Amino acid sequence: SKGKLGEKISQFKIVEELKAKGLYAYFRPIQSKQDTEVKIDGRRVLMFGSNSYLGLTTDTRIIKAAQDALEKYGTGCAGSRFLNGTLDIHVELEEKLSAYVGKEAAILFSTGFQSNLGPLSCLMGRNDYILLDERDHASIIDGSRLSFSKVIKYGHNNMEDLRAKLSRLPEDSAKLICTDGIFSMEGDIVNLPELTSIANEFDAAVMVDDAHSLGVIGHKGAGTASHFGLNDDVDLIMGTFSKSLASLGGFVAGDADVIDFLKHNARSVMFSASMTPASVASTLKALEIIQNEPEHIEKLWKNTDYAKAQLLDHGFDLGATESPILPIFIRSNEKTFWVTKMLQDDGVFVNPVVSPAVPAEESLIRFSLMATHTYDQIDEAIEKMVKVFKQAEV
Amino acid sequence: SKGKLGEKISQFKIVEELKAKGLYAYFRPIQSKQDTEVKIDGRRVLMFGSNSYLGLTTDTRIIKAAQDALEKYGTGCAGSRFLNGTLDIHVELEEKLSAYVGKEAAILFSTGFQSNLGPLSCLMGRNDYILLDERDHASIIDGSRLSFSKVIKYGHNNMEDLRAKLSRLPEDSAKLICTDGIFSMEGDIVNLPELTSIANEFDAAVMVDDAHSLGVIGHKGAGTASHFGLNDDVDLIMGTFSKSLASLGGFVAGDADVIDFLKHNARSVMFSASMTPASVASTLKALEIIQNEPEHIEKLWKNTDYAKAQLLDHGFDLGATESPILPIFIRSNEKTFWVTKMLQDDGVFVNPVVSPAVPAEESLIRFSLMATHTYDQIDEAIEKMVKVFKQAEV
Ligand SMILES: Cc1ncc(COP(=O)(O)O)c(CN[C@@H](CO)C(=O)O)c1O
Ligand SMILES: Cc1ncc(COP(=O)(O)O)c(CN[C@@H](CO)C(=O)O)c1O
Repeated sequence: SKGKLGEKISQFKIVEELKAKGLYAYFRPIQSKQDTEVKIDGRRVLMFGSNSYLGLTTDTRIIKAAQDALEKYGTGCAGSRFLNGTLDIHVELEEKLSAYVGKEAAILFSTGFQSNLGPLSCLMGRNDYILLDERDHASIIDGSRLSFSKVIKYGHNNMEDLRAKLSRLPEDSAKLICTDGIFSMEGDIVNLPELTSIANEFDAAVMVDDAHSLGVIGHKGAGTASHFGLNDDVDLIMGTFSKSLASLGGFVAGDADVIDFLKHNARSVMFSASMTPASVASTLKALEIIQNEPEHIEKLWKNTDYAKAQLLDHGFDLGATESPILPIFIRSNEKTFWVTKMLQDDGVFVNPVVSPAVPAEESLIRFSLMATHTYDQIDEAIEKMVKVFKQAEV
Repeated sequence: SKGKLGEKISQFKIVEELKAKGLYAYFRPIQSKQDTEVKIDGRRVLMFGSNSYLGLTTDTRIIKAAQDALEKYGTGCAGSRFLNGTLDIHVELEEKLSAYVGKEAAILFSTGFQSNLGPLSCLMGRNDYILLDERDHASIIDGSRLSFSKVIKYGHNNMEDLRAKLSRLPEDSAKLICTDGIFSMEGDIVNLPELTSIANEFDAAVMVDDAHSLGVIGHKGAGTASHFGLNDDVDLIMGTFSKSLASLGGFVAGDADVIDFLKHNARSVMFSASMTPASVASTLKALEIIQNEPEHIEKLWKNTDYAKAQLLDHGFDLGATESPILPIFIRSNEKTFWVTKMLQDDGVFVNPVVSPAVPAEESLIRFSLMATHTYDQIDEAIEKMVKVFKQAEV
């Protein structure tokens, strides 16, 4: 019955207002492969809103690996990994990820999101604590809320705040710090050296979420711990397959006893169907390519360095990024929506960040690079972005 | 750092004990398609532990649809639906599901699990209530814990307990009842007529989780509301693609305003990458097949009716199932583990249910039918199950 439910949703007007004003640009229906250009409503649009940092969703080798796994294994495993849903190829990918990130063991999840839910819900319990960077990804916050622990946020990359908060806690309790590696909104990197120094002082476990780091930073893309040389000071390395690795799913890697505990105790792996064979095989093949072919990462960073320089040169105001995510400040929600739609209508796809996710005054568009972008494409997008910012009067 | 973390996991011994005793049968690595027989360690094993109720993960049409979507769209969409991760085929599948279950609108999630997290986390808030059947799926409990509401469990299919609990609540609050349609442990069906009668009395929203109902009950498999004729008294119909529909993902369908609210407010859709093209296309093609070819559902039920009769005839003690899930009581955890492994070693795959998920005295194995099972296969499995139950002295 719907009386009260109708009242709950009644105040949510922003989408109808966007649509009525002709500004709506969420759920844009793409008609083609995710690529440097996509087709929307039959037209070509430059894609600067993706997470496919290495451009690999179109790699024919990866497509063929996925198609071959469909031929061999079918369309789905129809059960949790725990029961009837494990394949030899899941175990192969676990072994290969473990080797890549330098850990004993790994457990796959059917999404990145569920990869965070798993360890955050089941390791810290009553009388324990989880310490979260305040800008951590929503899946981290949610995973932590599924624990029976006390969840404490600390100031973004604020090591004094982290230390202070840890200091106040009872000695006779377990603690686990979870942080994004690269934070996607502003594209900045966690201060992992200090964070791990503090963790070691207070015997706190460390978990890093490398969604946006894998295939981006670290040796041959192996992530944030790798980037800093701090493999031995990070207990759990979490990643996703939906970004550089061009697929769907994620994993948590760590010590075999911890991973064994997780795979038998995390609700998000015991009570959710396993990754499809196609996604296992595309992740396996992408992981090979990222390591074997250094040009992908190199070109991603050439593009990043070029675009960033070109944006700064044109007088855009960028956030403190250290990654291929280039946040461009606009500082007005209305303007952010207008710019986003005007760019769409002129063939450029960027992602808006607006209230209530951030304050109006920090609203921005996020311009992300892929290895497969050309300098010409970047130049066209920036040309158009200059014109639109003027039309919008930013 | 790992001192306290090591202590947290130190008491979890059951897996090492199972392994050391040669009883361990979780995460069994399958080497073939999910089918009525699977290959494990090079040997053939009858599969009676699956959720693929219609046997469709091996359907060449569905495989080819998935392979063709890989060719056209690549291996992944590399973003949330909200941003750059929507395809025309996602929208097509939403429209087709909406039509199938008789609702205005639907929103896809990349897993069934996340499909429950979405609406349960974001519709009821502070000062509201979610009422859950105590045997609801873990994803429902978790989704509800992600809300800012008060979560109340009621006794399993206990309409008096539901009514009483609703009665005590403030009038000036929203309420939402969420139930599994078919409950998978015992295979029983919710008392949706009474539940909806109560909901209507207290103006509570109703959400049904049809993971195990779609492709099983209802007209042409359209689920629990369909089975009872109660489409108009159920606000939200949730389903998964990982069972009958032979894929990965799920959906929530309902009124367009509610669905519009969800797709912009549920963290599990805004902050998680979209379904892979292959899984969209396999779900689309399976949904066509389920409707167009009535033989699948018919044969599933012929098998169910045959197996159930054959088990009862051999003196097995079954749970109160109304579905293709046949729970077979053993009532000893040790025996449940032994039986499970002995059957595995003799070429029969069943799923154990043990403490702490249930009391020792209600421990059981779950024997699930698929449309593609033959009577000969059922007979072989039951023959073997008689021998093992004797060897184990149940
Ligand atoms: C009633 C119900 N609701 C939701 C889900 C979650 O769906 P998913 O497995 O597609 O994520 C399941 C999963 N059920 C299986 C895994 O697919 C399990 O082993 O629990 C379910 O049974
Ligand atoms: C740091 C971090 N950790 C975890 C996840 C979840 O991974 P998933 O999208 O593969 O489920 C994301 C998702 N990030 C994207 C969707 O892929 C988003 O729009 O939020 C992430 O950025």
